[PDB]
Amino acid sequence: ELPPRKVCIVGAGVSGLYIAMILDDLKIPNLTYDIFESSSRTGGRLYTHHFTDAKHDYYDIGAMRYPDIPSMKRTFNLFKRTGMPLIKYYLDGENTPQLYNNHFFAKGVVDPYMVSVANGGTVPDDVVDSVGEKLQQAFGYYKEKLAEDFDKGFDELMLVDDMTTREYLKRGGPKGEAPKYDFFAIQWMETQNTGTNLFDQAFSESVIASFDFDNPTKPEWYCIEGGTSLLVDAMKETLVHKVQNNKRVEAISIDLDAPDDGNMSVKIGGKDYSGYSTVFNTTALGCLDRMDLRGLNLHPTQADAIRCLHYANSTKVALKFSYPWWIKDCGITCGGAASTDLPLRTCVYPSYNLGDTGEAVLLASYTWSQDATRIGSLVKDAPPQKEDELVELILQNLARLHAEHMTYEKIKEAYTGVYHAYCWANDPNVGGAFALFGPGQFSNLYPYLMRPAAGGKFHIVGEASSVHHAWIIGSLESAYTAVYQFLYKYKMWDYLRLLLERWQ
Amino acid sequence: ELPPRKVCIVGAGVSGLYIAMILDDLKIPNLTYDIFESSSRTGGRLYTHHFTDAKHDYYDIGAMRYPDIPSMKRTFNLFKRTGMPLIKYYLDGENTPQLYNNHFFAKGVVDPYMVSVANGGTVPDDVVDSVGEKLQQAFGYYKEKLAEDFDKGFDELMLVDDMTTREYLKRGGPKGEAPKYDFFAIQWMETQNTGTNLFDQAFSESVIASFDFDNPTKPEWYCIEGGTSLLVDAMKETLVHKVQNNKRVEAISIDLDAPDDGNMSVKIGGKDYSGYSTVFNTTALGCLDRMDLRGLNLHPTQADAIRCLHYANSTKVALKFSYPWWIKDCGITCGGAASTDLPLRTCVYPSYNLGDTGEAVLLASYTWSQDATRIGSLVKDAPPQKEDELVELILQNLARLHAEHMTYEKIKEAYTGVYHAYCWANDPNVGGAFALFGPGQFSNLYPYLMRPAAGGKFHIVGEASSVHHAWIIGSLESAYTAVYQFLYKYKMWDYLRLLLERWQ
Ligand SMILES: Cc1cc2nc3c(=O)[nH]c(=O)nc-3n(C[C@H](O)[C@H](O)[C@H](O)COP(=O)(O)OP(=O)(O)OC[C@H]3O[C@@H](n4cnc5c(N)ncnc54)[C@H](O)[C@@H]3O)c2cc1C
Ligand SMILES: Cc1cc2nc3c(=O)[nH]c(=O)nc-3n(C[C@H](O)[C@H](O)[C@H](O)COP(=O)(O)OP(=O)(O)OC[C@H]3O[C@@H](n4cnc5c(N)ncnc54)[C@H](O)[C@@H]3O)c2cc1C
Repeated sequence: ELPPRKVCIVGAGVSGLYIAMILDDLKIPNLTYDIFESSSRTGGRLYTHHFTDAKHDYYDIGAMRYPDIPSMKRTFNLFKRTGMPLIKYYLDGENTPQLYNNHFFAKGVVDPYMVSVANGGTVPDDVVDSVGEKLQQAFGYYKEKLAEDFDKGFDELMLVDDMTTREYLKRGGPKGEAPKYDFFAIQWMETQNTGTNLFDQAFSESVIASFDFDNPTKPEWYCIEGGTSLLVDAMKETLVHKVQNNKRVEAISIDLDAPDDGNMSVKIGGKDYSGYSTVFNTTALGCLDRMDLRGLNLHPTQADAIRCLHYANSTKVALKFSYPWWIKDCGITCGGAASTDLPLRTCVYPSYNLGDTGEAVLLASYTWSQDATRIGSLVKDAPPQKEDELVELILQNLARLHAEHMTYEKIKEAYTGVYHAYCWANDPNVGGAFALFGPGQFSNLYPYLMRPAAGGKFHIVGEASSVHHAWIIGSLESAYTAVYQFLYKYKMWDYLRLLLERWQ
Repeated sequence: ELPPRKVCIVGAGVSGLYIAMILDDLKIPNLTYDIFESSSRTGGRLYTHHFTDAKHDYYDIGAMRYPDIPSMKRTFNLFKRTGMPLIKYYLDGENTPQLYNNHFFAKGVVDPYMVSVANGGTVPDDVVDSVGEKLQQAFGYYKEKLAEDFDKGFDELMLVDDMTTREYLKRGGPKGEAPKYDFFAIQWMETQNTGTNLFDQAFSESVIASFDFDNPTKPEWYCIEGGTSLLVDAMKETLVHKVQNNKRVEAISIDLDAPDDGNMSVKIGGKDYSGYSTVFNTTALGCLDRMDLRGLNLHPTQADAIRCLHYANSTKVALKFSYPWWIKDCGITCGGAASTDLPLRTCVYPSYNLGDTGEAVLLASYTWSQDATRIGSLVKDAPPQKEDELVELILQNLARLHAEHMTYEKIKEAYTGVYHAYCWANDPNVGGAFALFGPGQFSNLYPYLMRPAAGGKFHIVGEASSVHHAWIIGSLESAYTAVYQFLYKYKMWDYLRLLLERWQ
């Protein structure tokens, strides 16, 4: 009795696969879909790089770690539904070094990095050792509201969304009744908390990032043993209609003079694909902006949101060593991460090879923003044919960062000559790592990004289309909400009730 | 009687070549220098790409245009000293289209782009047509102070340097007595004035940019016939000591226990080069941050400036056509530029091929910031080889932007299949296009960047080391100031007096 209908899913990241997974589970009679993926690869920002097929010879280029907090239960539900082999992830480990101003951190010492005014620096003495307390004071009220109810705490956070993190810290909040900090105190707080320049983005983003990385529930963290791409594999195998790779959508349109439900079309390589009742676009917004969307007649501020919503860059560099020297020689036995102001910024010790004593991968450099753009400028699609500036830079920084136990020569001799790096802003299928909004964008541009378009038949889906940026959870919520709206638009009340019964 | 001395110049851009030109002209007895260039190319961000040896078959990847205003007289003096063939450059031309929200601009039309509140958009009615007036009111006081005396106007501008452009517009200046604007008005001003997200950088940078591109003196603009690289060529030939290419410095140091003047050294590819009495680093700050600078004992805030001073990205795309269809079919006969919210953002019509009737180059895309990062994600150093997504995107955008007189088919027909593109953040020898400081950086971090180091023997030189970012003038001022300090440091009063006499 339900008429035949076809929907189009643009992009086969976790968002589009989740839409397909929900539709497949609902089994709506005479409903079909097409998934078009621009890349020859499926998975998007779920991307494990395997150095061999040996058990632990990999690293995750995209998503890799997941906190067990209530706001991410849909992600863990997806893990359980697919049989993902989860293991513990150590956000903090043992003996992980911290190196700033060429000094190592030491507990119970005043200004161990020698950056305070008292030791010839410009960081105020009352700030240099108290970045944790002072940011917890700036973020904590909003963080606990988000712990009660995320949507409600987000709505209250939006009342100060016009401010950057720096502007909030400089002026003492929205009416000056919080502590006010000078430039260098804010500069030190950013250096100790996030990537270079990121306090010049939205205050609300810094709050939510601290909520996810420093949650008040003090959560357990998890990784997928074997790499996150195992999740992509599992979602691929269940698909009723398989992904069509090497199909880049360059135009999306609706024919408003046609009476049928299936009056939407996409253009791929100059050829029309029509007959769609709804199009789900799941790409990053930069890819969407490059399409010809005139046939959708989008609201001008919705088009503005696609162009202007800010993305942060990110770069990862992973090196293979003949043995885990950080474990055996430095005593770094349970993961964690080493932070520094040296160019590599963050060195992540894998949680998934703690028992291995042979070949081991180190995530030697993990950067955001300008740090990632600078490292990324050394990352090529065809690495040079000993002469690699990036390798040499990483080995030198690793030696300085682990100087308490290692030499440059010992680290260099342990290096096998095999490495991989990836800069997400250089990926043509994303154009960045993830949404990280500027001041006022969440409260002003974001609502127009989600506004109904094409008479409720076009949906902009993905991590940037949610309140949970740079996490899998944002992709899943966005995709679920868009399926809701699709079922609502066509008054499929039986299956809408089933969607809420099964997937809410 | 002057003892033998040797100085090191790191980098052979216009900064490094200007230091050598000044030293060559002073002819200081027994003074020599080394200039090391990491690239196999000399010139840095002076970089003309030649599509053949044909006369006008080129475009400038880096610097290309020069306003004849008093604060850039040193640049124009370098042009005359080197006999550069200057021709007029047309910043504004005739019949250049402007395309926003799929509508073309027309003077005297109220809200031609249909973005105002009255027409379904969110841009306030009183802002939509008066962006130039309202930005002139926000920038104008400081622009005229900069026109009287640049350094005095700069010093006064620094008293509001804590604010971003957006923040100045939102709060009505530093005490709320200027007009206050809501998010969408500021958003439209940014869209009409500069690159995506740049109003979230320093207010002082938006003032200085307006001062240079929209100077109160209404100046003549110039370009170098044959491309800017002719300047690099002329500076190279006069060199007493030739540039040593493929010499990447990775460490700079001074041995303070040594009594000699020549107690500084640099490391290149693991090898030591010593004997230097002064080291001029002229690299972009990202390249400086990658070096091992411990042997210099830099002030911690100076190191912070090196790492955190913000750079903007920039991407250029140039296409060759079999005839200048923008001249012949669209009436765009006098250079100028076309602006749009489409991904190409800005289409620059060359001023050096206005009389040609055959093959002609178009600078089809010129972008900054996130616009440039997005276009740059399609720019590969090994071009794809008809499958080129970037080419097709440019052709489609060019057709929509020139739809009043051209079709996609005719533009594609005229395209020869020869194009070149460049994204400066992907260049390992820069890591960006140019300094574009964030809020508070000019007044807080920049003074420590210029602070005396290694007892007055180490200098950080280049466009980022000046009050004139993204211009050749900043590079020359910075190099001149560094030569001054070198002569002062060694008490060479005769030659310091000669520097003032010849080079001020
Ligand atoms: C460096 C990094 C680390 C991360 N770490 C974590 C982590 O630890 N934990 C976590 O939970 N999350 C993490 N994330 C976030 C997570 O990876 C993403 O939020 C999620 O994978 C986004 O999926 P998506 O489907 O929304 O978008 P995408 O993964 O980008 O999928 C969109 C797809 O559309 C395709 N496409 C693009 N253009 C077109 C076109 N024109 N036509 C057709 N298809 C097109 C793309 O190729 C892509 O496959 C990380 C992200 C990054 C960048
Ligand atoms: C897209 C763009 C457009 C521009 N347009 C204009 C314009 O119209 N007008 C204008 O006046 N200005 C313009 N500029 C600015 C102008 O190009 C620059 O200000 C100037 O060229 C910079 O000169 P520099 O010597 O300070 O730096 P650079 O040109 O960067 O010189 C530094 C040199 O150091 C080298 N180097 C780097 N690392 C090392 C190392 N470790 N060891 C040794 N050498 C190293 C680099 O290869 C480079 O040659 C533009 C800039 C850009 C990016």
